[PDB]
Amino acid sequence: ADDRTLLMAGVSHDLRTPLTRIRLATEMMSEQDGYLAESINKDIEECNAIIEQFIDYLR
Amino acid sequence: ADDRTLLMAGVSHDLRTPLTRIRLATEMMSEQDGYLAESINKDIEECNAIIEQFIDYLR
Repeated sequence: ADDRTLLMAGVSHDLRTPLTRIRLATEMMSEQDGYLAESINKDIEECNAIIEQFIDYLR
Repeated sequence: ADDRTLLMAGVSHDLRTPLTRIRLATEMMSEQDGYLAESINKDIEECNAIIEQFIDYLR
């Protein structure tokens, strides 16, 4: 009966802004650093997988 | 009487792992890309400021 799911949806919503800016910065990285850009985008995906895990806990 | 603060503390805790890996990747970036590394770390700080805002809402 509480707002835990709305709270989590709000966290996902708000975090999308800086996480998207991190992805955009990686798209300007040097070619030599392509694997650093890949690592950073894997970690953005893991941030989203963590949020999904908390939402799933509340389903 | 609910677990919203513990839920948020858990989100902060879990997100620290991939956000820390993003910081570590930026420390290997090329010198020419220093401002991209700065932008990415500003966005990690904004992720943490967003979580702090949600915890503050629950204080």
